[PDB]
Amino acid sequence: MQGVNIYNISAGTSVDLAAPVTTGDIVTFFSSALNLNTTLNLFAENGAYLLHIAFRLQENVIIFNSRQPDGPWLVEQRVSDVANQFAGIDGKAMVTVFDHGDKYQVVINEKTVIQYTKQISGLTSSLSYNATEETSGFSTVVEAVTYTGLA
Amino acid sequence: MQGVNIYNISAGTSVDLAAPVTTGDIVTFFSSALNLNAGAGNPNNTTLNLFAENGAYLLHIAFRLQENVIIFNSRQPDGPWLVEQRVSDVANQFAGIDGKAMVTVFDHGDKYQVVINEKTVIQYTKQISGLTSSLSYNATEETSGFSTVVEAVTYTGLA
Repeated sequence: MQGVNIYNISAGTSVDLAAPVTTGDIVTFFSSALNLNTTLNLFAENGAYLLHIAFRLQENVIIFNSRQPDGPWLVEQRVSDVANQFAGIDGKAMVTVFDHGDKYQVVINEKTVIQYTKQISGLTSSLSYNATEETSGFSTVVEAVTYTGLA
Repeated sequence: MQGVNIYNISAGTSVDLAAPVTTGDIVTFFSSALNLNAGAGNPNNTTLNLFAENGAYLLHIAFRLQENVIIFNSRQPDGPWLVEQRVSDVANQFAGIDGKAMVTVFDHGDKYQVVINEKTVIQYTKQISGLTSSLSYNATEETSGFSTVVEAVTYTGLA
């Protein structure tokens, strides 16, 4: 049934989802810091990177990509100008990802930044937030709320 | 299309939704404070509301600390409160999270599902239908049990 699950993920760690994120489900990451490194990931149970999100502060670009458990990085999609996507909110931020089945729609705050057509499919059984335990643009701890069982 | 909208609602105010909330949509209220004790002598302030454009109270949520119960009810723009639904033991619904809280409302069409943090507390069958065009959070000036400012995030265009 439709449900809400709360998680706390400190940089450099991951969490196993009590309720998997599948088609029709949503997951939102909340940062209590926003100083513009940091990557948000959705994992398949076999260890595949369903969706990799890397905010490149030096290049000032947001990267999106997938990866097989024993394969390398695949075709990446990029969005230009990091600061622009978070434009509208200072000192904090949120990243939302909708699993639409054929693709993942990524939203930063209220702005949709990309309709990422999947390179790898499956259900998200875990998530992680690396900032390499160093924490960069986001707070050292990200709160992840998921809304599952929507379909 | 599927979107996300963020609102900042102070106690005693309301906001009109940029994107209405209808069947299949979700709204979540985040509180920075969680004091569930009658810290004065009037544990009735804490209320969350989903409004219909005609002013109807689609869903009225009232956290009653003194009686120690959570009430759910609706009301026509020109009528009185209707058939009240209640959930006893307020504090036990927020069990698992201290110093904060989350209240989520799912619009399923014929009902409203309310979840406090991770626990579903009621499948409230609608007494009034329609789409949510505005929301309000009352502590009517005062603080009540939640932070004097509630953040509201809506997920719309889901259907």
